[PDB]
Amino acid sequence: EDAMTVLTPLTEKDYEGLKRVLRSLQAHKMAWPFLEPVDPNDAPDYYGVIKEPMDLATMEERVQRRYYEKLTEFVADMTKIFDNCRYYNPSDSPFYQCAEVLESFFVQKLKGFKASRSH
Ligand SMILES: CC(=O)Nc1ccc(CN2CCOCC2)cc1
Repeated sequence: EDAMTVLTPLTEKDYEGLKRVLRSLQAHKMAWPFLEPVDPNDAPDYYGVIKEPMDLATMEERVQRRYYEKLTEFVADMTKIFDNCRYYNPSDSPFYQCAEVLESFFVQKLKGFKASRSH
């Protein structure tokens, strides 16, 4: 990551952009498994294996409360969603496929956000 991403504080204008990025992911057709925390009734062994769970509703709460100080911290939480999914599920599962698709989409939107900060 470049120096702006790591070290430039998130301004109010930056936060409006983060809200838009998040809403785009929440509206994606392949985002359904990630919208809310993993349901322990459906996955009884999940919280024993995955030590730092993450989901898009937890990220929305954090954005609203201005939890993030630097872009790198927002990117780290998002990346945790996808990394947790690829570690827990096998490579041939529909969950794994959704992570592949949605991470690619996130990278496209994140590049757009970074461009709009510098110009
Ligand atoms: C985002 C995420 O990883 N979700 C998730 C949801 C349920 C399970 C539990 N299993 C999966 C396949 O077998 C039936 C139930 C595992 C992972």
